[PDB]
Amino acid sequence: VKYYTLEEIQKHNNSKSTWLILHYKVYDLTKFLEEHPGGEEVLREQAGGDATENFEDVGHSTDARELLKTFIIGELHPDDR
Ligand code: HEM
Ligand SMILES: [Cu+2]
Repeated sequence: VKYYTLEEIQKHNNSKSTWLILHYKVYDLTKFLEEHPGGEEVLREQAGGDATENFEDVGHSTDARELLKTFIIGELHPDDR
């Protein structure tokens, strides 16, 4: 496992680097921003933070969750969970 602090994840909130936390897992979605069927805006608003509630609320297919696995870079540090 690779752990990332909330302090570190929060720096990745822009077009050069966008990270997202979903259910304690950290994803680098920089290359996915323009490819997202739900638009760049919803991802840009949540960039550098936890979006678990937002992701589950709209509903996402198993296909969306399998695609999500390809962007995983680590997990949120246990002290920030
Ligand atoms: C901030 C987090 C996210 C929000 C709020 C969000 C929101 C949405 C919305 C509104 C749609 C439109 C379909 C609908 O009306 O239900 C959608 C579709 C989709 N999203 Fe996201 N999404 C998020 C993150 C992601 C991520 C991280 C991925 C994958 C890497 C992803 C992949 C998709 C795909 C593939 C679809 C097409 C419909 C489906 O397969 O379920 N989304 N998203
Ligand atoms: Cu989960």
